[PDB]
Amino acid sequence: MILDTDYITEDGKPVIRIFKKENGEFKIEYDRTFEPYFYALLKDDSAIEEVKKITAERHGTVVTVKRVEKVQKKFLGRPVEVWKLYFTHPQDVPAIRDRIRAHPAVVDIYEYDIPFAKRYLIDKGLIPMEGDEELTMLAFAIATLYHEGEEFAEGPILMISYADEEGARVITWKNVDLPYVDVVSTEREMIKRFLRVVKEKDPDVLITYNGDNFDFAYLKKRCEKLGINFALGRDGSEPKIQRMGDRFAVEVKGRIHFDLYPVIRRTINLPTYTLEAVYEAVFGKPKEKVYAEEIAQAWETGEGLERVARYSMEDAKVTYELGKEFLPMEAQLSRLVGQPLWDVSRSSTGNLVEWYLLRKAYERNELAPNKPDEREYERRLRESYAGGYVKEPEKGLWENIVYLDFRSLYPSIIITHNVSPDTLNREGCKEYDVAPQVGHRFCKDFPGFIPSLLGDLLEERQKIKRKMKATVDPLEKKLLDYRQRRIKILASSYYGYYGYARARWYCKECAESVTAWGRQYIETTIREIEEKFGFKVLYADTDGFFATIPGADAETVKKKAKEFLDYINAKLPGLLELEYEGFYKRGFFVTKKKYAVIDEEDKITTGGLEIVRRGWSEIAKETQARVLEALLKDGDVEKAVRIVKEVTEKLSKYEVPPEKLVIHEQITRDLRDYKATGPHVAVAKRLAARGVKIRPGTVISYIVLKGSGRIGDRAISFDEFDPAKHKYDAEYYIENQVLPPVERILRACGYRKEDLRYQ
DNA sequence: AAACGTACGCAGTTCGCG
DNA sequence: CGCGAACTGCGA
Ligand SMILES: [Mg+2]
Ligand SMILES: [Mg+2]
Ligand SMILES: [Mg+2]
Repeated sequence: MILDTDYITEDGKPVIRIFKKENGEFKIEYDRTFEPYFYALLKDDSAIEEVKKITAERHGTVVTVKRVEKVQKKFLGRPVEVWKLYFTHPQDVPAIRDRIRAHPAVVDIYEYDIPFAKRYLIDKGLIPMEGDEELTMLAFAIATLYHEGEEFAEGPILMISYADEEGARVITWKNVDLPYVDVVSTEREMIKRFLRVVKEKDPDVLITYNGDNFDFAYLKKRCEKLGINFALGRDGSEPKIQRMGDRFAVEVKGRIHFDLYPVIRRTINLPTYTLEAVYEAVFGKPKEKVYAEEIAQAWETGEGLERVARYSMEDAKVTYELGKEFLPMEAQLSRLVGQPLWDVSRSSTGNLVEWYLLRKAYERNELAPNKPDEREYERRLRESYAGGYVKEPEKGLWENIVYLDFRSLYPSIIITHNVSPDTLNREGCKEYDVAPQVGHRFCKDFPGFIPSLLGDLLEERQKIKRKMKATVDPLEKKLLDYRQRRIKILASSYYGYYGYARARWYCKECAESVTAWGRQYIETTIREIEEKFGFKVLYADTDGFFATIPGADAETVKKKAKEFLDYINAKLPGLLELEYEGFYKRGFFVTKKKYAVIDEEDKITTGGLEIVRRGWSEIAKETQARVLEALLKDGDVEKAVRIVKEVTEKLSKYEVPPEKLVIHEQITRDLRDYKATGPHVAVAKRLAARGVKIRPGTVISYIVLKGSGRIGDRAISFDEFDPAKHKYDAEYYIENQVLPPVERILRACGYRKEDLRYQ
């Protein structure tokens, strides 16, 4: 099984390395024969002899064209004749390609920015993660000593914990009396012991949580200070940091560093993505969180450190368990895309589409379109198109609601109507499908490049979706649900890829065609259910809608809904299929993209509400949640009015714990690039002024105090909050935090909400 | 050296214009 | 002095 591929430079020549595990053995296969290349379209063949004399300089190396071959390929299906230019080293290509394109007889160049390792897997037809090979895994976490105003990793690592099938242990240089704790003398021994443990266990996969941005960068910095050669790799190398556009990733050569944070972030919708929230949201049991302040106090004073070591141990234990669960879903994602798990687990949805498209293009001998230059990239940003149809919600608290939606609206449209840039206005075509409103004709004679691949993706999703219900294990069922939904969004992002400014197969016409068809199909379904079946659509959004029969019983809504599905699915063509994905006792819809419904098992599902959004205090979230139960479950708005009256009373009488009045907002840039003043920006600019390190990603946890000025003037960080000297702004938390979210809810159900607050 | 799939949409905070 | 407008963060 192919784990990963890279290349090294041996005497000026690139050597591909294929890190494999076959028959329980780690293997490095070498390939000194693969040559980097890219293509060039020529005005005349005669120029090839003038082009191959073009040279360039690298880092003291004279880069020359090694070999050329004329090849016939297809560009968007139409045949084209390009010249394939070979080079010695892959870094020759970035050094020489602009000079080659600058030649007057060179129309354009192609496939010049493909990474050497990824190009190798594509051109050799190799697929990582294939085979039933079992992978050894070892998770690890670190616990550090931090103080405000300190540089990154200025203080030492206090604990290194690790966990596998043998159990979870903790290495630390203070005597903590626990059976799973190994005590050494200094931080240097603690690190060198952990390095020995990884060397002795030799795991194929190293699992972390945010190790790409914390655990590895911290270990790296501490290793340079203490002079430790952190030879984690199976080739003796140290962990290598890699820039991925905006943030950083860490690779360990020979192994797979599995950072669960990017994987979980895009697999589960959570308000926050702490390890405790993620663990509880998956396995059902809570996890205690120990913050850095209590860790520092326990270490410095020496009191209460067993609690810290148990948090460090749990950190490693639950990271290994989560890694066991989500490795299969990511291994399949690596097989589907055709790139190593390390890249697929962290890559953007954009490159997940493009890396598969590039592989399939090479299979069909399709010349890949380039990424746009600066002028075209900005032009694509300046252009947009109509999207999903959103209906203004019908006001009121409704009963006996069904939610119907398409199984995969946009991927259904792409395949059914052959939406593809190679089929767009393809002249000479016997039959086309024209999109409504936008009027783009799409050839139907041959399956388009992208539609020909979207089908297999959907067949995967339904293959996992069928195993989903057929698995009675709640854990394995929740995971297949996670995994089949990942494929749903992957296939849907193919439509969005058509509008991605950096997309090789960019097709604005394809994108707005898919949405125009989706708008026509969603409106047809709404119109049909209202005139032919007497339903009232209460809310609609892009791919689905809520509806009911006013004044009808629950049984006759379910029956007429199933009847309507038979009528509309026979009317709907191709792969378009409307689904029955829920009946709900009650529900309301406050605004576009903001709703709340409750099923027949009293389970409340919501969308777009302040409960799951950052920037609202817990006292606001908790009150809205309790108001949701009184309305959706009990149908008692007077209880909902009583709840908000109690909360506002406790706020006025200062009987609410200030821990519930903390607002969490994230800093998204350098504090200098802020055009406006805000509460969370004002605290960040004041903490940075006193020494605290603020950077893009820093969440500001603040609380608004009773004082003067704007809200930002009254806000302070919560760590600086002293209940003895500071009186929180009760009027703010009443009028600005608790009242607004429930006011809109009661107004949406048809209630004036008069005098919700206390006195 | 790759680099954020898309449009649609709400809403808190600030603050200058009639 | 209310009322958008800009800025800001993020949620099928
Ligand atoms: Mg790599
Ligand atoms: Mg655009
Ligand atoms: Mg049908």
